[PDB]
Amino acid sequence: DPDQLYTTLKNLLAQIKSHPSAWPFMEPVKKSEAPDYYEVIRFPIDLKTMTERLRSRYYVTRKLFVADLQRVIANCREYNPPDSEYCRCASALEKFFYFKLKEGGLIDK
Ligand SMILES: CN1C[C@H](Nc2cnn(C)c(=O)c2Br)C[C@H](c2ccccc2)C1
Repeated sequence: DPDQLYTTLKNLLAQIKSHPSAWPFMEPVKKSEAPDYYEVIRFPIDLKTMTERLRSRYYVTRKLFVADLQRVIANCREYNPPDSEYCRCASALEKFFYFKLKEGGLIDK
């Protein structure tokens, strides 16, 4: 059901982008912030790119969406110190989006 999938993902992403811990991940990492980021992290992803992918019908499966979302967090944990503000935000956002994924029946409760 592509129409159910699209609206469900749109509604989920709107909530994720509204969370206070989403701020580090709203737009792509800039080279000024981390000059080697795009050599280290080979599949960079952020919530603006995910919005763009959603709206162009890239997410033809739930799993494609969940893979990008989980990679926002995984990239952050690979690049940044494990005890850092970005990693704290990643963990907070992760906790929230798993609650929402469960609420939406998009993973097992
Ligand atoms: C585009 N850029 C991404 C930053 N997030 C970053 C930066 N560098 N690295 C290495 C990261 O992992 C993340 Br997440 C957060 C920043 C910002 C966002 C809001 C307010 C102040 C700063 C806006």
